Amino acid sequence: TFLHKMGFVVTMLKLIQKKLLDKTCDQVMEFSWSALWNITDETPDNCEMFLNFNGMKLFLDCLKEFPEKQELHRNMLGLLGNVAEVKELRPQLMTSQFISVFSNLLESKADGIEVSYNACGVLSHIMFDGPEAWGVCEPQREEVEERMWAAIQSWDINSRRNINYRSFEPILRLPQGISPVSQHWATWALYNLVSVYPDKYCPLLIKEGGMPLLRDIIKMATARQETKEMARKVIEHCSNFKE
Amino acid sequence: TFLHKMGFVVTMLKLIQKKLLDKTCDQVMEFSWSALWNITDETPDNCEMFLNFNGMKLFLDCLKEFPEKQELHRNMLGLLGNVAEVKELRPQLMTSQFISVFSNLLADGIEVSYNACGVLSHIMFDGPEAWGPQREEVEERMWAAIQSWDINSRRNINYRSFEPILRLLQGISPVSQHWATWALYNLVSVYPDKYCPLLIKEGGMPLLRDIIKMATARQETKEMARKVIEHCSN
Repeated sequence: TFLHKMGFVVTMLKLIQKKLLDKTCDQVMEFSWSALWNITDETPDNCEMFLNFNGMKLFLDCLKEFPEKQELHRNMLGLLGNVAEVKELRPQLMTSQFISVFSNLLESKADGIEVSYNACGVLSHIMFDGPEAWGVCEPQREEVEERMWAAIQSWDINSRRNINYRSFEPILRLPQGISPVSQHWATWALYNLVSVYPDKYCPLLIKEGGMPLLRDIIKMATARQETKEMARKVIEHCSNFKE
Repeated sequence: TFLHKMGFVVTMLKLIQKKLLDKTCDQVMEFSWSALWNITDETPDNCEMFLNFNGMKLFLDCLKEFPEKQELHRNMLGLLGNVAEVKELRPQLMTSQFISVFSNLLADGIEVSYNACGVLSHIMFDGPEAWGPQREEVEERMWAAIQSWDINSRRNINYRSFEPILRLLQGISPVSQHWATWALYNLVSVYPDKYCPLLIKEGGMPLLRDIIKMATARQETKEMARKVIEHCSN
């Protein structure tokens, strides 16, 4: 049982604003950000109100006053990944300042890979909408497309993680041909998470039908071959799990 | 995606204590309890740390010190429902004062006493031996609660899976079955588009058929089960 009402995000952002004007990144502020992160999971209404209650400004301002608060950035970027998974709200993330900050966080060594992983997930969900939808001119899409490839092979594929998935469907919709690097990030996420937490994620992956889509990714000629390697690798880890 | 680590639980009972000692139930405290409620969903470890961080004591003290901040009671009883779904931890809720306040609270719609009836149905699933008020005294009071509630009342509750109430659909306590079936029927009578997919999902229809063919089952529970199945087909 649970409950997420929209007043809750508002109160969390008010407390965050206060602890920002107190220049205090205390446990309670990382806590407010983690609470927004949890509350937004697969619930578009709360991402919408986070956007409407000056959420991006508080994000950037806590980036600015606490440049080396690793777990804060982790929580903020998990929240923003959740926000990026609602595509009709993704237009509000298509400004050169938002995309600049996202791409500049592809190299954050904060909490391992979490900040870079979440920034790259946000940008992958932003790329799934197609090449038409970035009417920003700078930064440029192929510039941080390449930067995303660099981030994805930066990460150790046996890295332990500070993240949890209740469903893989948001990643399993990134089965298309419009953006290969989104697709590659999806395959990487699956590979890492069942390589390091098999007992946890190969049941979830089989359950939601990830194997037919990974097989289809190996069976499409348009698919870039390193994604096909990583998909064959996820398939083999999950098949060894079932066996 | 999400992540709630167990340390977060600590912070809320930390913060609650402050504004329990100043007796100020501001929006942030009703949130503190709502956050504990959310962190407890299908996560036994964080209910463990709520219990081990004298959670029951602040439950009692926030019950009495803020007697009619309904949504505070809402959140607290939802939290306690989440902790009651864990079999390991139900022994710590069997003191006669804990059961006292639970059945005695058998509110913003049904929420408080719906949650009281969920906690008590989950403890009764464990059998008459594991009940060391008296058990069929609170059996009549739980039947009474289920016959109070409007079955098409609007709610402020959320279920991501029906699995906790689908394992109470069993013969050790027929009132488990009655409360679970009532829950399913209210929410699929009223929020079908969200919850009848959830019920098909985990294979509820064969179990409801089995409830219609169960000798231990009371005939109004088979009543509601058969009406649930046909609503699900509708």
